[PDB]
Amino acid sequence: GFKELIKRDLTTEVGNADLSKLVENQIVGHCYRGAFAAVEENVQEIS
Amino acid sequence: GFKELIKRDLTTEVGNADLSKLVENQIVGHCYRGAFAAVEENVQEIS
Repeated sequence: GFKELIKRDLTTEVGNADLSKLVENQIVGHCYRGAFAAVEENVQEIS
Repeated sequence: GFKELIKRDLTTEVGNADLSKLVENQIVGHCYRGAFAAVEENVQEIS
């Protein structure tokens, strides 16, 4: 009843370095992922 | 008493360019430098 969808893992780019301010490249990581889960497989407990 | 401090001599680099206006790469040079001075070395003179 649980399924993970992994289109793309962590992928990191570097760019948009504004030389007019001496700022370094913006470093950005991005990921394409999804999860499928349901209450039809679980029982929650106390203590 | 005078000492010259060098960290980056002269670093020239080309970066962001606005393709939407057909602008070439902005060219920017930058250097990291420092100087140390004193009064224990100099005598001012007139004429």
